[PDB]
This record gives sequence, structure tokens and C-alpha cells, in this order.
Amino acid sequence: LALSLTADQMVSALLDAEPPILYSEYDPTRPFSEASMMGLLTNLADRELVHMINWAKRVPGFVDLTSHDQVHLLECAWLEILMIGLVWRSMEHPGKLLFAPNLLLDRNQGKCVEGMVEIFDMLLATSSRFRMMNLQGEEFVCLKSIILLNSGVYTFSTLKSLEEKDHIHRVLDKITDTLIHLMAKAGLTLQQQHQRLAQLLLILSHIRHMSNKGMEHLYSMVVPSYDLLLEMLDA
Amino acid sequence: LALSLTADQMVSALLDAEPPILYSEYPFSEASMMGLLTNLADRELVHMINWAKRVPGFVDLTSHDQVHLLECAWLEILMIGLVWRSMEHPGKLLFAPNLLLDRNQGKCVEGMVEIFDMLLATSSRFRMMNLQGEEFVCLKSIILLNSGVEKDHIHRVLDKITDTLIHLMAKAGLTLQQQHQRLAQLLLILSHIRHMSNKGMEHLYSMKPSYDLLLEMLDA
Ligand SMILES: Oc1ccc2c(c1)O[C@H](c1ccc(OCCN3CC(CF)C3)cc1)C1=C2CCOc2cc(O)ccc21
Ligand SMILES: Oc1ccc2c(c1)O[C@H](c1ccc(OCCN3CC(CF)C3)cc1)C1=C2CCOc2cc(O)ccc21
Repeated sequence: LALSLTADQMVSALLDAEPPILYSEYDPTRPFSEASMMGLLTNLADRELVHMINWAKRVPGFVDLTSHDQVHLLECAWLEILMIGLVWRSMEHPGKLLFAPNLLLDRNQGKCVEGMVEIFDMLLATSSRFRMMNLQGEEFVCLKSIILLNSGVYTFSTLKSLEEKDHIHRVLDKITDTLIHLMAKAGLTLQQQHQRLAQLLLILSHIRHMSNKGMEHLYSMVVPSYDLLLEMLDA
Repeated sequence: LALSLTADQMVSALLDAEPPILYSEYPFSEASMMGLLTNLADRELVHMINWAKRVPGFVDLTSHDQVHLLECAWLEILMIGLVWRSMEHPGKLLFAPNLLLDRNQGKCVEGMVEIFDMLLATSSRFRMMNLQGEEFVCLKSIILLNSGVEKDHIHRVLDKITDTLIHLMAKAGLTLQQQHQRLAQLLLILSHIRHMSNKGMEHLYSMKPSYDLLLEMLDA
């Protein structure tokens, strides 16, 4: 039962599910070329993908879905989930993106790739906004799980798929309750609780925009197949 | 003035700024569907600039900031308006009252059948939620101010529209649990709306607004 958990239990599951922080390929030729930077970043994302699937299976409600729909959700969300992880890692490094512990890149180093400096500016801006809002890890892991579930749910049809959508909205309602509980426990007024909830959820639309602009720039210079995701889930 | 508004003043202001539903101009099946939709889009744009000026707090921003917000939000604003008025026509998109299209007519343009399916799903989602017209106008204003984001003024105004949405839900008679849940349900659709807008721009660069263009329109 996924919809049985209390708000306090839900936070433990999400924090226990959290994937590890990984390193980039140790000691590349620095400084980077456009080819070598895209090599290291690609190397990192593909290794992070494996821990995202293991994370995804531990997110309450996800394993209850069919395998086909689990792939669909991850196929829509995987870049947004990498991006918010980056933005979260970066928080306490103003003007810098912490891709890995050994790969802290400032704004000016995005220039190497060309077109990329646009994407860096957007990722940095999101991290500034999180620093402005004083985003907490309990709130952060809740927003990641909302991205995983929400960002592919609209494209689903029979009585099976109707229940599958309804189930997802029920878990999304559960994660909303869990976000508000944390804000109430922290001692914000109801007016502030609602105001903060809205501000957090409106940042997910900017993350989607960053994801799309990111996908376009990646095709400008591969993207994860249905078979790779299914293989990683069952095995 | 904008920061001092009550929920009813905000809603009534947004309902009275609401632009009109226009028509496509075409008469046999001579058609050319893309130019027909572009003719519509361009005429709708002109009403959007005047709708934007009547949104509380927007006029208090510098005309540099007003152009940046509309440059980012124009296509989402057209889409939510299309999706809102398609609500009572499952399977069809009501571009104009004389231009109601089904998903087979979406295949008339190469690539757009993908975009059609997302727009019908958004409409399908609005129907399943019983999205109300007071909530609809609030969400358009949110899209205008959010997609681009002096900066703290914008966030102060967005906090008022959150207060407004919650007031309408409480007025409607929702429990506190249902209020904050329904708020989240509406604001998470904006993420899907943004995604559709990004897909639409890419699709339009296969077929077919500048910084100058929007600034020129805003002054008059
Ligand atoms: O031009 C770029 C635009 C955006 C990015 C970027 C480059 O660098 C990486 C990247 C991402 C995906 C990718 O995927 C390539 C396709 N792989 C192959 C398939 C698995 F086999 C998925 C290759 C490289 C990257 C971003 C966005 C910022 O957020 C990140 C956060 C992370 O934690 C890790 C990486 C990124
Ligand atoms: O491939 C397409 C992808 C998306 C659309 C579409 C075609 O049809 C029109 C469209 C939009 C803009 C455009 O452009 C207007 C002109 N350009 C030049 C610049 C100055 F105005 C903008 C030309 C055509 C359209 C959509 C999205 C669905 O929502 C709509 C709602 C409306 O109320 C009106 C139009 C649309």
C-alpha cells in the first residue's frame, strides 16, 4: 500500500531512496575542449542514470505501475531529474554548477561548448532562486518525486490506464500533503504555507523549460532508449 | 493598487480584462490550414498586449520587463486559451467557433499531430478537474508573470493570485486539504503547458515574435 503512509513516513522513504553523489572521470586533460567536456558530462549522466532507476523503484507508488508506464514516466523526466539534482548540489556555490565533487564549473567554463552558456545561465538562476527560498532537503526530494510522476502522466486508453492515471494523481496528492505538513511543522502560517507551496511548484515549469532547451542543445551536438530503461528496471 | 487588492477585486479585474473569442476569416475546402491559424494567432496577439496591461502589477513593471515576460509567455497564453475553450468538445480543438478541428485534421500539418495530442490531454485534464473560469483567468496571469521571472514585486503579485485561488476554493467550500491539493493540481498543469509551448516553437521553426516587435506593440 502506497497511499497508507503518513507525511513523516513519506519523508523517510524519499531520503532513504536518495541516489549517491558520483564523480566525473578522474583526471581528464584540463583545460577542456568542446569534445572532452561533452565527453565527461555524457560519461557522468549515463552513470547517474543507473542510480535514478534504483531511486525511481523506491519512490512510493512507482513500482505499483505497469512496466510500460514506468518507462514512459522516466522517458519524460530523466533530464529534469538530473537538472534539479545539479541545481540542488550547486546551491551553496554561488555562480557555480557542481556537476560532481571533482567537477565544479563556473559560468565562464560553459563557453567552451558554445550554445551551452545559455543552459548554464538558466541552471545557475534556478539555484539562486533555491538559495533565495532556502529550499530544504525534505522539500527537494518531494519536488524530485513530483517531477518523476507528473511530467509524463498527461500522455496515457482503457479502464486500466484510467486507474493508472488516478493512482498517480493520488500519490501526487500525497506528496502535496507531505510538503504542506513539513511547512506546518516548521511553523509557517497557512497563508505562507500556500504561498510557499505555489512558489515551489512554479519552479518545476522553469525546470521543464531548461529540460527542453537542454534536449535541443544536445541534438545540436544518443538519447536514452525504451529498451535501455526496461532492461535496467527488470534486471 | 495591485498589492492592496482583495480576492474579489483581483478576480473581477481579471474577468473584465478578458479578451474576446475571435473568428477565422475564410467558401469551399480551398483551405490552407496553417495560414488560417496564423491569421488567427496574429489577431489574438493584439488583444493579448492589451490584456497584459490590465493584469494587476504588470503595468507597474518597466516596459523592458513587460516585453521579457510576454516574449516568454505568448505561446503558452494562446494555448491555455485554446485548451480552456475546447473543454466542452472532447476530441476536438476549438481554435475559433468556425474552426473546430479533430485529431485527424491535425494530420493535415506534418509534425503537428504530436502537438494536437498534448492539447487534447490538457483539455481532458481541465474537464476532469471541473476547471472554473475564475481559476482559468488566475492561471493565465500566473503564466504571464512566471515564465519570464522589480523581481520581488512580481513574486509579491504571484502570492496575491495564490491567495486569490485559495479564496475561490474556500468560497466554493473545499476543505483545507482539498484547497492546497487543488492548487498543486492546477500549478502542475503549467509544467505540461510549458512543455507544449517548447514543442510548438520547435515545430514553428520547421514552418515559420522579436524583441522589437513586442516592444513596438506595447507602447501604443
Ligand atoms: O549539451 C548539454 C546540455 C545539457 C547537459 C549537458 C550537455 O551535459 C550533461 C548531460 C546530460 C545528459 C546527457 O545525455 C546524453 C545522452 N545519454 C546517452 C543515454 C544513455 F545511454 C543518455 C549528456 C550530458 C547535463 C546537462 C544538463 C545539466 O544537468 C546535468 C546534471 C547531471 O547530474 C549530469 C549531467 C547534466
Ligand atoms: O505548428 C504550430 C504549432 C502550434 C500552433 C500552430 C501551429 O498554430 C497556431 C499558431 C500559433 C502561432 C503562430 O505564429 C504567429 C506568427 N509568428 C510570427 C511571430 C509574430 F507574431 C509569431 C502561427 C500559428 C497555434 C498553435 C498552438 C495551439 O494554440 C493556438 C491557440 C490560438 O489561440 C491560436 C493559435 C494557436
